[PDB]
Amino acid sequence: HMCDAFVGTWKLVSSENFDDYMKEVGVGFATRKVAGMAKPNMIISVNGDVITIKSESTFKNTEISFILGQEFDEVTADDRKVKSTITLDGGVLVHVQKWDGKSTTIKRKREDDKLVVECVMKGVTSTRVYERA
Ligand SMILES: C=CC[C@]1(C(C)C)C(=O)NC(=O)N(Cc2ccc(OC)cc2)C1=O
Repeated sequence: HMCDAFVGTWKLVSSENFDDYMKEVGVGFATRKVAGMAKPNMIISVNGDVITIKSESTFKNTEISFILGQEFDEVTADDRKVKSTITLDGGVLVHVQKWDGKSTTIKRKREDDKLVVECVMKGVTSTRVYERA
């Protein structure tokens, strides 16, 4: 019953400062424009110890499967090759991505009927709000 309140199919309903987050990450102009238009669905499931997070959009479809605390390699939607570790910290999924001596952290938390995604690169935060599909 690890992550029960996260499981399901979620749709993006609002975003703030995502262009600036992507700039801070190093995403180029054309990818920022197309990625910024997307309205992804996030599909989260659990089977034993394995959590799967899929994102489906008109930009890119991605999927990661992982065990909490256990590093894995990830190719991100913007085509970075990163090493990722996801943990549960006080009920928040905390996803750290490392590449090229850089780091970004993505936090996913349940707040009311929303799943709130906070993405941080250095001093820049973007907040993306999802609702059940
Ligand atoms: C539904 C997924 C969740 C999440 C979130 C940002 C981590 C999101 O809400 N929206 C997305 O587009 N992506 C994809 C993404 C990630 C990084 C990019 O450039 C740095 C560009 C596009 C995601 O991975």
